[PDB]
Amino acid sequence: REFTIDFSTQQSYVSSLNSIRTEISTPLEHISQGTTSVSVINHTPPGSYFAVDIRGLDVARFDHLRLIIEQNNLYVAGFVNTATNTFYRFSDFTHISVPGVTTVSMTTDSSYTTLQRVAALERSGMQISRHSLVSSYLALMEFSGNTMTRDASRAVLRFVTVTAEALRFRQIQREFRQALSETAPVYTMTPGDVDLTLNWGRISNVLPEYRGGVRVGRISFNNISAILGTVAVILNCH
Ligand SMILES: O=C(O)c1ccc(-c2ccc(Cl)cc2)o1
Ligand SMILES: O=C(O)c1ccc(-c2ccc(Cl)cc2)o1
Ligand SMILES: [Cl-]
Ligand SMILES: [Cl-]
Ligand SMILES: [Cl-]
Ligand SMILES: [Cl-]
Ligand SMILES: [Cl-]
Repeated sequence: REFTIDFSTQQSYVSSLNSIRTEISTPLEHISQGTTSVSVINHTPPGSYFAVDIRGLDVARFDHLRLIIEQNNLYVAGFVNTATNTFYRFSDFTHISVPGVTTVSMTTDSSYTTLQRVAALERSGMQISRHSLVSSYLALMEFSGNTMTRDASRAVLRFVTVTAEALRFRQIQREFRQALSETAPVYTMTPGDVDLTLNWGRISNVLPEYRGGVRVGRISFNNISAILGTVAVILNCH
């Protein structure tokens, strides 16, 4: 199953993320206002994945990058060069099998720990713009081989943040989407954004029990609107 994340405009980015969320998850009854909710990922068999086609980096070019995402946990299993028809797969996702593509089993694992080392780039303070997403796209299209390089690791860190982490966290969707406007400002990932991503599992475990503020580690939600403003999609663990 294939979805597009369209970076053409702020509105195309948000609506394409919402379209994915509606297809893979179901809103929580107690955390909904209007058309906006926290949603729980629908259960799928182990190894289920979907594809994300990256589009609209230039407001029709730069259109050969595809991400493979494990559906139950939204981790990025690797990336596909659709021009060469090659799937570069992280070493901890050998259970994800994409037919019809040449699969390269990389020596590098998907963890942020590993990727930040190879990238020599910490996520706290990492900057993302339309320009650096284009640069990241070109790095991934040029990448070949079995071991991730510095430029490809930086590319993955940027793209994972604006796809998988934005799908999870409305806060990250909202702070990055500004970068797609014609003014083209730069998104800076904050320590708070990083804290969110590090707490996704427990947040996913706490929110289904929430009724009518709540706190998980360093993340504090004072009311429903703060929850909705921050979290979009949670794991199915309860
Ligand atoms: O894939 C993950 O990261 C994952 C799956 C389940 C959890 C988790 C972590 C902490 C709590 Cl308290 C509850 C669930 O995390
Ligand atoms: O892309 C965004 O910025 C976005 C889409 C929906 C929301 C939102 C914010 C707060 C509440 Cl209470 C409910 C929904 O924000
Ligand atoms: Cl929603
Ligand atoms: Cl191209
Ligand atoms: Cl690890
Ligand atoms: Cl960091
Ligand atoms: Cl604007």
